[PDB]
Amino acid sequence: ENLYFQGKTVVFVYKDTLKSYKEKFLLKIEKDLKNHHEYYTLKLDDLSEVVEILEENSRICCIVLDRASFNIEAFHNIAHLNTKLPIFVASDYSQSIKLNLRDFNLNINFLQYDALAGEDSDFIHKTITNYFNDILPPLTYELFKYSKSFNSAFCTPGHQGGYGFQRSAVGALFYDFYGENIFKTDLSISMKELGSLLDHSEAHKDAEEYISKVFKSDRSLIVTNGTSTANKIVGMYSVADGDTILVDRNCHKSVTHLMMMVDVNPIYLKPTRNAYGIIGGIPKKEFKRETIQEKIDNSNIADKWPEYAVVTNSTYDGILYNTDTIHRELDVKKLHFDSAWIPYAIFHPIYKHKSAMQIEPRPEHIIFETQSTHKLLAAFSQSSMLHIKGDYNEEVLNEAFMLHTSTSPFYPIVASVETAAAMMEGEQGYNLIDKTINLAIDFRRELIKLRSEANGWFFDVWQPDNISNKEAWLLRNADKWHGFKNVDGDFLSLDPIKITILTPGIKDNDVQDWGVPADVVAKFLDEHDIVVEKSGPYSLLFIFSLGTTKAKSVRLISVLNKFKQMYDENTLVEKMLPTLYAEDPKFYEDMRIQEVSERLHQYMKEANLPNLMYHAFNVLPEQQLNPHRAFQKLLKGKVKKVPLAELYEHTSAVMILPYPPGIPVIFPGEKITEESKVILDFLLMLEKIGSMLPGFDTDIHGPERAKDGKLYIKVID
Amino acid sequence: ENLYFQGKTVVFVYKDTLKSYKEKFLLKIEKDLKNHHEYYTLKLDDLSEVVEILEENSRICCIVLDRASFNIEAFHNIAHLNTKLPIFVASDYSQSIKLNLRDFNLNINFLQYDALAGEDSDFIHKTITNYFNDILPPLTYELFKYSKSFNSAFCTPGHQGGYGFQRSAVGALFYDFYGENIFKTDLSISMKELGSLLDHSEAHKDAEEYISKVFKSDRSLIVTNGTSTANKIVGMYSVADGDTILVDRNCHKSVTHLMMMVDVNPIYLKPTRNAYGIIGGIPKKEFKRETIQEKIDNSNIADKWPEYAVVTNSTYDGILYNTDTIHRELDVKKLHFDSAWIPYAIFHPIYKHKSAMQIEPRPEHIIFETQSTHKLLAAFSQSSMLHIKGDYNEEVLNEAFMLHTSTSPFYPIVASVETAAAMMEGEQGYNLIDKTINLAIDFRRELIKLRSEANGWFFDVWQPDNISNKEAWLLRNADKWHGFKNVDGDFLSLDPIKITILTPGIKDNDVQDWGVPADVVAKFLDEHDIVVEKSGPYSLLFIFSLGTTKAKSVRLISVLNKFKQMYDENTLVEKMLPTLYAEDPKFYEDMRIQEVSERLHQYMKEANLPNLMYHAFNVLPEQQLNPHRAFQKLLKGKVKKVPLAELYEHTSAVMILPYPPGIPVIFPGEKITEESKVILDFLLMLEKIGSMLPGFDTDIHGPERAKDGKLYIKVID
Amino acid sequence: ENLYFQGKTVVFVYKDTLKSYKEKFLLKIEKDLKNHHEYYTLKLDDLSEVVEILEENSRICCIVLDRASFNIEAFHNIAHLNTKLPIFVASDYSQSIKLNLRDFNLNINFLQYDALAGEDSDFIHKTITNYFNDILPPLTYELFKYSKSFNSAFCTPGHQGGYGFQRSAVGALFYDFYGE
Repeated sequence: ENLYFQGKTVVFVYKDTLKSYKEKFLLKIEKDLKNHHEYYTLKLDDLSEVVEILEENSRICCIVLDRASFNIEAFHNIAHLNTKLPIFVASDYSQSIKLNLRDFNLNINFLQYDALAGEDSDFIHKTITNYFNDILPPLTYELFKYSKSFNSAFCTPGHQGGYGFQRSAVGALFYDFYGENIFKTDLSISMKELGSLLDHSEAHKDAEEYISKVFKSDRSLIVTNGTSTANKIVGMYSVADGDTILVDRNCHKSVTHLMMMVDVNPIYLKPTRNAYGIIGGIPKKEFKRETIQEKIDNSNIADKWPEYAVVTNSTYDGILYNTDTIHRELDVKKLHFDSAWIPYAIFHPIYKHKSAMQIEPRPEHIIFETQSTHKLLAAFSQSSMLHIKGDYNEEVLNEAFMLHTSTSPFYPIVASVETAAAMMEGEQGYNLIDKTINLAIDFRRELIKLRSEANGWFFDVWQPDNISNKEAWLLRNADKWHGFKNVDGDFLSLDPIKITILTPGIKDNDVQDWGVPADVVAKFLDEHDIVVEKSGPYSLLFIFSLGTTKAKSVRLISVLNKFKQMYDENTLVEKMLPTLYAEDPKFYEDMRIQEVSERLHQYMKEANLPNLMYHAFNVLPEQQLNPHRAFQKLLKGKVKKVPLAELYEHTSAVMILPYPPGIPVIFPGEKITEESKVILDFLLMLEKIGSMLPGFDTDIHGPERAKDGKLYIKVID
Repeated sequence: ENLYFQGKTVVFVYKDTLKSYKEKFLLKIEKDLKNHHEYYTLKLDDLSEVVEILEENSRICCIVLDRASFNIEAFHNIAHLNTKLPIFVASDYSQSIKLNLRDFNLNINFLQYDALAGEDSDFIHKTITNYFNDILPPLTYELFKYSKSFNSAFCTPGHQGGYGFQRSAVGALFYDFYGENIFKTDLSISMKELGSLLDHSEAHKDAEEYISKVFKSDRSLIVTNGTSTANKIVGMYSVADGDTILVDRNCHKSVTHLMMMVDVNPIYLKPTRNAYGIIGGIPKKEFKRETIQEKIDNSNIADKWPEYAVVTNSTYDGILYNTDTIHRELDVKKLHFDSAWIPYAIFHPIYKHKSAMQIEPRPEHIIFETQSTHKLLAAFSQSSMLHIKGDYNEEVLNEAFMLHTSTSPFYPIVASVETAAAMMEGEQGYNLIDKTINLAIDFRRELIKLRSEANGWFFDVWQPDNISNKEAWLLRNADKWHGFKNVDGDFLSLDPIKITILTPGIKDNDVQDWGVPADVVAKFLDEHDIVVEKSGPYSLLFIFSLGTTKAKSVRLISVLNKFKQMYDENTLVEKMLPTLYAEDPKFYEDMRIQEVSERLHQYMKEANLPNLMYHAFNVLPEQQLNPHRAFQKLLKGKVKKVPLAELYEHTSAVMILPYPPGIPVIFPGEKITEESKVILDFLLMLEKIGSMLPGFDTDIHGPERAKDGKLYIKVID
Repeated sequence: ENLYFQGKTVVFVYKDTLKSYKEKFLLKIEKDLKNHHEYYTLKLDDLSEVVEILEENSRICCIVLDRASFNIEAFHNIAHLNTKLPIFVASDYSQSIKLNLRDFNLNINFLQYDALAGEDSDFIHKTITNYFNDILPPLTYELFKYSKSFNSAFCTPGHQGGYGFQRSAVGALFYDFYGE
């Protein structure tokens, strides 16, 4: 009923050179399907074409085939693509079934050639509208259905289903741009038929339970203000001010944000990295009981054994921890994986024992997985899931949920995250991830195959050498490709779908004589309309998601080796990078691409930046004061602003966040000493290097550029 | 360029009986406007019709009139409706201008009757597409423009502009339902052309500054997780754990939520109310220096004079404080109005000195106004503004902003709140509020005019007797209509647009012999598809917003006196309230509406509920422990669960929230004693009364209904 | 849903010599009602004609009238003929209600002259299909609904929903005569 695809197509596939009366039959119900309830139609010669189309277009919503075109193979493939898809086999009184389908569960019905044709046309339409109703998840379906009502409300939201946008001109332009339905599904608790999110009521409860069942979770919660909010919910549930928490040193901005409002003391788990500035794994040693007890003794406050653990898995650049090996070693009852970058983890075999929800909670221990559903699944931004496992307290976590969830949640986002769960439900999800995985691996192999053919220099991939078999490849001490120190046997895996491209300039995780900085590649990808996830000094991160077709990757390939063409060409910066040229044409007057690149590479070789960034994040500065209490001193006022140089031997009042590499260097309350001088040297270097060449800049969040230009940091008391 | 209204109409208005060659001229450019760039057209007889249409339809985007139809009046009225609206006056070489337009600034150009007609059609199209570009606010326009690009991205969000929803069927149904553009404008910071929200960069800054200028604010911040989040931002900026805060006792759920994670002690400002359970104003006395200093001495913890003040203005039911009179009396430097229910306040004269932003911050004192833009303007849910005033610290509030704002904000919501500012910009906003105000007053006057004619009983309005003049009427001690105690001269105003309907049953703010409970009216409004904002035991709240047409109010009128018709009819509960009847037809077998209603009224008269609710919220229970520390005890575990009866003499661990009236009764950490026995009596009464009649229920958030049904509350230690 | 009169007619009655933009409004939703879900339309000059027609034809299933043509008498008579019959009054931002209707229980909704016309056309269609569902008695409605299912039965009666009449010629003539 009025809820269906945009391009509703029904695929007629009967073998060409049918009988005359069977052709008239299938065409009568084709016209009938068109002229009643506005369908679209394809005609094909065999079912093999349909399975091709289904892997690209999913707005086909029925298959009616003459029995001649019946194919055992296609039905096996259609089975593994869409079990609910309506199928119709038209046959006369002559032929019985193929036995393969006894077991196979498709939505097959059988028509007989006869007088009644428009009857079948109505029969087909019904089983289609059933298919359309029976594919939305509960709350989404409920929400969508409500939209079609006409309610005449005197309540919130104030736009009251769109009527408020119509009164003004700019309102009308906004309304038309975004579409009727987004406003008609913008409801509040004042429309009681859906219940509440914070209450987990009629519709919402059904949605929350659905998601939990889908992700193999004991209990799941939907969050409409990003994983940043989900992380804080977990914390304020697990942690009361006073006890100690175990923190991944390479954690999200939001982890610190949580620490900053509860009087809690962290010990950080020292992770590895390479000269590229790629986040590595926390070695197993750090998780051991003895390492924890010792680090507690050495911390300043350090109440006792941590009640709370937060480890980011996977890393931004796609390294995966074995979650089984971690839980075996971590005797912390509230341990929380920040799995923002792997909501798909639980749906593919290659991630066996690499997602939180895969482990059985140890007796009276609680597991938390926070996932950013929008980050790598199909959902609206700000939409996130909170999966928990084991014995838990609804009475108190509901309050922790209420602490951060708004009282007027935006229902389309609620629907969107539930719908993303329904996308992953069943072997539907497996194929969805399998595609993006196979595509990524193809891009990896296709790029090194180009490196072989390539003359002179060429790009490279941050991956093992042998990637023949399709797995999340395991890092090994032996191989120097990852550039990490002391990695354990069978602990770290590489996520195939996260492709890090490497530009010449890093030999043995240190500086290089000749190179080509990544910044001059990123800009060239930007000139040719390509958006990169992250750009290192010599690396480049592309994330192949379920929204990445092979065509996109061919575009990426073609522009990439074109950059080499135009760089070996040594074309003018004007003709090659017009945006960079336009920033200062006086400076780039007759400059060519090689001059610009080599001058940037020279200044990094002169600054000795790679191993500076190495030793900067490989030391951990003396923690003087609780991040919470450091922020509190900002409020209370006891803090003074002194230049970056004078940060030495003082206690930082705010977080410092340099780009590159886009990683917290120091948290609020920590202090730099002789031991941790490395980080301040790296910072002061970023200043000089960030100025020199126009168009290539540096940023450090936390300090303040004054009138005089000098950058002061606020230090405590 | 490809950004325009849906029904782009251009109004031709030339006086009937034109000249033959002038007729053909205007028609040649009408056809040209239709067949090129797909315009729609109206023809009218005089400009007076146009001003009528413009006040109902704002997708007319040009007016081309023959000079005969020129009207001095209409052009003054069109001026006060849309100055940017393109106007075209076609005239021959015969007539000079009317002088009125010297002052008036319309978008008038002048055409001359001649050969070149299609030229003018192109000239008209340009000045229209200029109008379409020049009405969106900066970030919204920038966001909308980006949608039209084709970027081939390998970044977040994972749906990558919608391409991820296409791979699956349920994805496609979700994608089609909501529309292409909502996904193409779902961006991240990874597309650097817009900058960041938390950074307040190129596009965002322009939007943030625009809003601040629009609402007459020193500095404004946009919030994408509701005012609930905005409130917490304000708090964690203004408050460090240890000092005391001044709280409106009738505050939002979110105010407490803020208190629960900062170690802060509140003193509550006792507000008034009536038997109906309508939230009243805090009397001026409570704000005085002596009342504050005294209540501090009397509190348990009470560090010192509060650094932070939070008062909710307006009330849920539309009572307004004089913000000037408050700031004069409250020597608290960080004072924060929770103006969720009045984002429109600053745009209409009747709210003079009733909004925060209207007062000059006292030297070194900071003012905060948090507004729920979605609550009573045209914006998406979760969208809220944070307006501040005076000397402030960006370096620290940026951290407070970052503490609660997600790292991946949903850009359409960002755009939506900025667009809502642009809707209010200029006298555009004045007329928008003036309409909803005049409509409200009309509904009020027409309803009491119906009460006069009405036979026997009828509804009433919670308003003064004399409402002849169009003002925010001021409450007076003398008049018994508001039922409040000790109201000050010129302190409390009634917001016209918030209509509270009253059903018989409350005589002199106490019980009544005969009545008709509001619940049996709400259900009847629900049966007839009408959504109420809030329902009291004998009241009903309709909020007339800018999304409320007169047709809605006539629908509301017609169903209302129909309820009286069917109640005086004494129709069967089956035929009158089928949903209620269906819940238990065994019980309502042959019951009529009067029996059901009178039995409910009798049980409230027997329970003595109205004055029970009165004395419940008019006492304030002994605060035993900080709300923060009470919640912390849940985490730490020191808490036991005992039934509601046994809450007496114990310290509550969680907030209790009864419906009715939908107001916090006790906060975490407070304790009931003999003095505050009233509230627990009211609670235990709500149990008995909530059971008895089927379909009419009661709810109390905070306790827990067990297996046996009995409701335990968790009490501390 | 697919259960309705044969001649589904919707009576537009707006006073001749309407305003130009109000004429286009009611006609835009008249065409919209025709071309989507196949309605039939009458145009009349006053409501007095409608009460005449209702006492002869009961396949009119909605009345959408401009507020000019509002009539106190006809609404009292329509009340005593069909309380459930959908009524729609289109009016601009100018006029409040006549008090007679306070007591009278019709199926009146109110439209406002504005941009959104096809929206109202969808709003009208919904309140009509509600009227069509809400007039059959329980068992009749249940029986009628079942007919629209496709069940593939192996039970009694032996004709199994008509399929048995199709196999023979005389069967087909009997089936066609009496109807699916």
